[PDB]
Amino acid sequence: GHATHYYIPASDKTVSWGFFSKSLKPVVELESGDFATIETLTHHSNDDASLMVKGDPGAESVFYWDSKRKNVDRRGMGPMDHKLGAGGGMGVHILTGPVAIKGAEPGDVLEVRIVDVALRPSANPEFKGKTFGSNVAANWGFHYNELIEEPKKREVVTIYELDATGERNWARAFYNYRWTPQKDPFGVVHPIVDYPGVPVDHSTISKNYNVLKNIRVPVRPHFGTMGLAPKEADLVNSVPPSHFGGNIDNWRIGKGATMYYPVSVAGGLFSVGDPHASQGDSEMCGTAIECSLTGTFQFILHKKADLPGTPLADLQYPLLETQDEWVLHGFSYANYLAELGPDAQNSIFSKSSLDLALKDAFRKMRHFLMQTQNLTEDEAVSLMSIGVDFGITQVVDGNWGVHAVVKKGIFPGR
Amino acid sequence: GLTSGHATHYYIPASDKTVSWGFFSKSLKPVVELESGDFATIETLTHHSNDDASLMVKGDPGAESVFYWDSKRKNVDRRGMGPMDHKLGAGGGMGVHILTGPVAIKGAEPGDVLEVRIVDVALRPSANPEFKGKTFGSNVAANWGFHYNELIEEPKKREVVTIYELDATGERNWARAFYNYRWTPQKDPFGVVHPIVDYPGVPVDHSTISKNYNVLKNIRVPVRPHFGTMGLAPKEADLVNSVPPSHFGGNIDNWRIGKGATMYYPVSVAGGLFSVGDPHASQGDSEMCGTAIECSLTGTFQFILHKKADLPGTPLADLQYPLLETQDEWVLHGFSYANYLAELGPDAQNSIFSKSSLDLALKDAFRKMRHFLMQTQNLTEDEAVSLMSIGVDFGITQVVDGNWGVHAVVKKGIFPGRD
Ligand SMILES: [Cl-]
Ligand SMILES: [Mg+2]
Ligand SMILES: [Mg+2]
Ligand SMILES: [Mg+2]
Ligand SMILES: [Mg+2]
Repeated sequence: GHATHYYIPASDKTVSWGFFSKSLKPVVELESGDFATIETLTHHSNDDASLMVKGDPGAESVFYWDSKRKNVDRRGMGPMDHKLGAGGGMGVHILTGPVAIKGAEPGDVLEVRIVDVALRPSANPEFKGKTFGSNVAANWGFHYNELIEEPKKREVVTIYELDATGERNWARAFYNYRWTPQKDPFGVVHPIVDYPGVPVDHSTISKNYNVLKNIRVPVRPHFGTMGLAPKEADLVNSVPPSHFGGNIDNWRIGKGATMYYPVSVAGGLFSVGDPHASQGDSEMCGTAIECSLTGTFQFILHKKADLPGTPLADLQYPLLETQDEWVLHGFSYANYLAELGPDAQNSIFSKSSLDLALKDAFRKMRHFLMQTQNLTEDEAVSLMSIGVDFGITQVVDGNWGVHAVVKKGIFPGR
Repeated sequence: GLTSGHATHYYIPASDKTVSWGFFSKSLKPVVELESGDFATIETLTHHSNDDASLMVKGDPGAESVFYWDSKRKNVDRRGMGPMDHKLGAGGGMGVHILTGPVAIKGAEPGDVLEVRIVDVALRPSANPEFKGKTFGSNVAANWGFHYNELIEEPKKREVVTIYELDATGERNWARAFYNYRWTPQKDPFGVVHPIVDYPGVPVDHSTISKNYNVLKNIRVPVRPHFGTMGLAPKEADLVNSVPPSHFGGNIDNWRIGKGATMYYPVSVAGGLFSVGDPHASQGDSEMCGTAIECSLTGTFQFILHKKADLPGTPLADLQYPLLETQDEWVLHGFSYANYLAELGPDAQNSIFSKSSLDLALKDAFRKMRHFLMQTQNLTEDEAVSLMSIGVDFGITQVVDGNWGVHAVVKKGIFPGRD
């Protein structure tokens, strides 16, 4: 007959901007086995509204901001009266959701199969068949303290053109510009990119169109931010990833990937956003090609009682599976909210470390190998030195990330 | 000319006459001097061969020459850059790798770049007649490994030797664990007891250890043969510990530095003074436990000299670090300190082991990729910064050699190339 398949469009009614929250009312509640097509929006759409907002009803509904109203006021987990704007930009990602999963209990694991991904086409009739994205070299980027050309303190927006049909499998830089102070419709001036979704006045910037000429950047569409609401606080900054998932910024989290997240609160409360058209391992400059995407997902609940003796045994972190690999996500702190105590959401940005992240990845790969692949500690330690590759996920989200990749094909299986 | 004739191709066998153990040195006399365009086939030996002498030394004349140690003498006494009278043994184990060389390159001057084409690699076959067609390697989970302070099973402080079996013919393209054992204190022929693996090449007495066979059962580990340590003697000091990689190359431990790879190193001493060793059968990105599958290899190489004056407008422009080229990629090597000898001063060879940082290694990789993009691919700083965020992948090379390593990988095919 009929499988259950929800459609969640991106609008001011279906997203939260810059935070996860266990207390948010779900947009929908589905059952294990059900599907959802979920539209997501890049929070960088107002870097060029003509290309990424205007004419797009969903984007317009989220980004609307004039002197007389702002459709989505809170952006981040901070005070409503924050001087930069409600939420303080303490968290910047537009998160479609939450999605509740019937019967999901703390200690369960949720499987999310990413079965398809499509670029959100531009509504601009001049660019039919194209989608645009934005890469911002930002004040929170790992490069920022290292620039050598004057002015050494600068932020730079680079707009990329993508083929929304997927016929062309590479991105083309369209133009770049240095960020100049932008006064928002409520009168707050932003001399750096300190608050998300501010409409840029294109009469106040100077565009350079000849950029990255004839360089063909491979497309790797993925969702930067995807996960389940954590228990430790009612409002959680969307920027740092953790045990619950979130803003992992692993380019591999896209079509054909299956993610597994530990459930920390009843109903699970899944959200997805921060769509990217492509990204490198490190996300050096602070962002990817930030670009709107629609995904189709299947949700499968795994009960705690059924985890032992499977790859999900005692799973406490975000685990990625493809047809041929497992990819494990280490962070500077495995659960930064718990491990850094009450002040975690402030202190994490002062405590970032790749060395800690690799230690964490070591622990997780040891666990995976010991608890799911029948290896002793000594076996796991040897194998991971010779047959696991560890890479840098991102160094720009406060809780930094290292991933560990192992091929399925080497193992005899259970 | 158009007349046929012989090219110059040296053969350097591994022996006590052709290796130095645990150090680079600009003062070492070259074993061979060759010219740009010339070849050498160079045998290398793993410094872990005495983890099982029956498999990796006995009956192998070259290995026997290097590893010989009786109550009265060692054929290769210095192992490391340290004092000849160090308590552990000559050299102090301050550096552990058996390095075949040095090879001098005629006309190489400080400021030049040496290209080294790795054109072929062969496993060094075991001489053990019971294992014809096989080569053995050793992976040691060691005291200097990133895991060592993190172990959860008792005894929590332990080192573990895992011996692997390889097909020397290359027909089978994967490695099989043979056995493992915990390191127990080993008394060397001079009577010095080594409770941890603190000095290289100690003959393990197999009556003092307990072997576990059939470990990692039915796991097929891919083979990725490479040279862990390869590079040029640096100018900054006279004896230099082989463990930390740097500007001159050395102990990079990038699994990609094998057959079909071309390396480029900045020359800092006249003659270049190239050596190669620390052969590996396979390794993962991080070299987590302290070592790879440490396994003897023979390579064939071509040496091509690039004069300082000819570097501009090429990928080698102002090259100051080890650069790897394959058919489809460039791979740049960042380290906690780009030139740790120059940057850390007189105590460098000690302090590097306390100053290790992946954060710093990534900052260095950032600088190096910025330089490559700006100086070789005609990109502005803003263009480079954007591109490396979206189209360069940064990985962890190793975290066990003091000067820790991050590599940046970019695909050649994305670029329009120089017009
Ligand atoms: Cl002829
Ligand atoms: Mg992100
Ligand atoms: Mg993003
Ligand atoms: Mg090495
Ligand atoms: Mg080695």
